[PDB]
Amino acid sequence: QIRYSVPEETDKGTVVGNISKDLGLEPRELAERGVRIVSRGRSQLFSLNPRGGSLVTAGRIDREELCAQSTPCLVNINILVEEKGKLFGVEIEITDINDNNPKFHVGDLEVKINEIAAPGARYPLPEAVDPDVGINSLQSYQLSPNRHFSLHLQTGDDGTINPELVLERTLDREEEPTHHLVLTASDGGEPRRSSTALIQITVLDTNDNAPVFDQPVYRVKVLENVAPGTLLLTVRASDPDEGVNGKVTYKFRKINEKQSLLFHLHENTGEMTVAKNLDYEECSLYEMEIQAEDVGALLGRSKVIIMVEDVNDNRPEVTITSLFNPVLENSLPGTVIAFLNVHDQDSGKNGQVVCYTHDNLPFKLEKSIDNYYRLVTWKYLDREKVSTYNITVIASDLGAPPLSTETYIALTVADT
Ligand SMILES: *[C@@H]1O[C@H](CO[C@@H]2O[C@@H](C)[C@@H](O)[C@@H](O)[C@@H]2O)[C@@H](O[C@@H]2O[C@H](CO)[C@@H](O[C@@H]3O[C@H](CO)[C@@H](O)[C@H](O)[C@@H]3O)[C@H](O)[C@H]2NC(C)=O)[C@H](O)[C@H]1NC(C)=O
Ligand SMILES: *[C@@H]1O[C@H](CO)[C@@H](O[C@@H]2O[C@H](CO)[C@@H](O)[C@H](O)[C@H]2NC(C)=O)[C@H](O)[C@H]1NC(C)=O
Ligand SMILES: *[C@H]1O[C@H](CO)[C@@H](O)[C@H](O)[C@@H]1O
Ligand SMILES: *[C@H]1O[C@H](CO)[C@@H](O)[C@H](O)[C@@H]1O
Ligand SMILES: [Ca+2]
Ligand SMILES: [Ca+2]
Ligand SMILES: [Ca+2]
Ligand SMILES: [Ca+2]
Ligand SMILES: [Ca+2]
Ligand SMILES: [Ca+2]
Ligand SMILES: [Ca+2]
Ligand SMILES: [Ca+2]
Ligand SMILES: [Ca+2]
Repeated sequence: QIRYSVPEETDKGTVVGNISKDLGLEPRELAERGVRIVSRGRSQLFSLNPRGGSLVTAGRIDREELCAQSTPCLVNINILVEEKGKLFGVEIEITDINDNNPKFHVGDLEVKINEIAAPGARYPLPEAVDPDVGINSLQSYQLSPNRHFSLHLQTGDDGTINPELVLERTLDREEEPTHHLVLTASDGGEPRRSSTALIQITVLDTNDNAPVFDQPVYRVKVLENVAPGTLLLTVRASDPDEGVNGKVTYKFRKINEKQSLLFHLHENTGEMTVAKNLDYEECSLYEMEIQAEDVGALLGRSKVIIMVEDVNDNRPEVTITSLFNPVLENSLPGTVIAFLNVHDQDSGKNGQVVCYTHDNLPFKLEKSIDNYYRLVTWKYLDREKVSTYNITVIASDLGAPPLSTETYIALTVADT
């Protein structure tokens, strides 16, 4: 029936209550009558101060350990006055003080959310506990800011609270594979204590990105006399998908195209090289289509264009299409004696032909229609001074290194 109050975690020997006044006696009388305390468990932590004539604490008083989460912390002791033969009941309340932070059971948690996870899905979060009760228990859950997540305080009927992370915006690990959040838990008493909990969010990969070539069309020029195996090109295709979902193989699209037989595209490195010799005079252009795939068979498509260059390799060929061999000695300057056809299978300046004959001879070569030539006469001839002629005609293309074919025209001069 003697109520008192005391703060916990207080020093030893702190005043609990003026017992001698509420007993109607002096301190020396308390030390004289032999008034003691009845031997019970909790009463071990209290003691009687005669000089102070009061009630002092003789041990550590932790409410969090003593009464746990009960709403009032009460300790009842019985005081026995022997000479008066009377007994008194003392009820002592212990107040709560915020010396315990909200302690998370787990310091960190990994939440594996898929890349293709739809918004609205919620995942459980680590809970906190505060041995401090009342307003000194947990009161505020503060989640670190993030554009993709929110904090929901779902309350099961039994559980007082249950924090959970809510996915409100879609994710893509191709931009960020892992997130890091700070889950602060604070109790609403002064001084304000708190404790955090780091939450890593691992975004698992989904093969949602297909291989994409750097350029849609690849153009490359090449000489026709390149040795087989020469590195013509090296194609690159990017796949941001993780690991095995990013390993890309390149291959030709067509099924055993002749161009695919002529060339080799390496599967792993994508290096396009020559396999067999290729002549400009057969095909000057090669249009092929290549593709790149990850393991998910996601298709990227591109087109490689190969242009050949006509380096000189074919010499001209002279075809004497006409020859008026019995030449008249009295022929006027300007009469034709032989028509020639010249043809260089090469192209450009490598296919342009020029013809040459000796200077001392009275016969010149003149150009004509459709790369023809005519062997014209411009000076009169002494029949005996020149009876037989073995003319050397040299056809040569204008592409270095020049190629030359020589044809010999046999003729004889006759008179009348
Ligand atoms: C007009 O002249 C050409 C060649 O031009 C002249 O003769 C050469 C020998 C050189 O001195 C040149 O600088 C010169 O301007 C005559 O062509 C020649 O034809 C003969 C046979 O028709 C070739 O003989 C060859 O001999 C070898 C080895 O014996 C054989 O394997 C061959 O099968 C072939 O028989 C000779 O090589 C060839 N000249 C050249 C340079 O190739 C051409 O006959 C002549 N015209 C007339 C009407 O006489
Ligand atoms: C318990 O309470 C009594 C009464 O309130 C206290 O007695 C007072 O002591 C002070 C000491 O300076 C005096 O000035 C007052 O005149 C006293 N009042 C009365 C009514 O006696 C006493 O000191 C307190 N403590 C103990 C151990 O008895
Ligand atoms: C948790 O938050 C409180 C503020 O409410 C801080 O004072 C404390 O140090 C902890 O960071
Ligand atoms: C929240 O963050 C702090 C660092 O500021 C940690 O020390 C704590 O354990 C919790 O993870
Ligand atoms: Ca305490
Ligand atoms: Ca406390
Ligand atoms: Ca607390
Ligand atoms: Ca993606
Ligand atoms: Ca992905
Ligand atoms: Ca991929
Ligand atoms: Ca050629
Ligand atoms: Ca050529
Ligand atoms: Ca040529």
